[PDB]
Amino acid sequence: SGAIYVGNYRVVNRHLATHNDWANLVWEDSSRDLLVSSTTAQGCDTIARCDCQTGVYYCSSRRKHYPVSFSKPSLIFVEASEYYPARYQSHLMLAVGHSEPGDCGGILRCQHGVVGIVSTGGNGLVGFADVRDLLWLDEE
Ligand SMILES: COc1ccc(Cl)c2c1C(=O)C(=O)N2
Ligand SMILES: [Zn+2]
Repeated sequence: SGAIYVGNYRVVNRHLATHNDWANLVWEDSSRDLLVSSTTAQGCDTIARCDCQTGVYYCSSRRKHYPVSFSKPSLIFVEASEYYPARYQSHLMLAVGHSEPGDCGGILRCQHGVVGIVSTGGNGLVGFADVRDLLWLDEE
C-alpha cells in the first residue's frame, strides 16, 4: 500500500483506490494504473520534474529502501494479475528488484523528489507507474 500527497491531491494505484477516492476523483487512467483524488489537507510531497534513471524505492516486503537503475517510462506487456488481465501498461518504468503482493504504492524517489509508485512485479523485476509528466499535480 501507499500514496503520494502533493497540494490538495492524493495519488494511488488505481487498483487500490477507495470509495472516497472514486467519489472525489480528479483523474484516472486504467492503462497507467493511476488514480488521483482531492484532499481536504495540504500534502508535503514534491513531484520530480526530470529524466533521472537512478533512484531509491521502498520495498514493504523486505522493510528496505533499495537503490535502483530503472528504464524510461514506456509501453510494457504485464502478465495477468488479480487486478488486470495480461495487457500493455503505459508510462511504466522497470528495474531489477523485489516486488511481491503488498509492495504496490511504495514510492520511487530521485534527488528531485517523487518519481512514481510500485505498480507491477515478478520474475525479479519491479515496475513503477511514472508521475513526472503530470505537471498539473503542482497547481490548482
Ligand atoms: C497490478 O498489481 C500488482 C501486480 C504485481 C505485483 Cl507483484 C503486485 C501488485 C500489487 O498490487 C502489489 O502489491 N504487488
Ligand atoms: Zn530526478
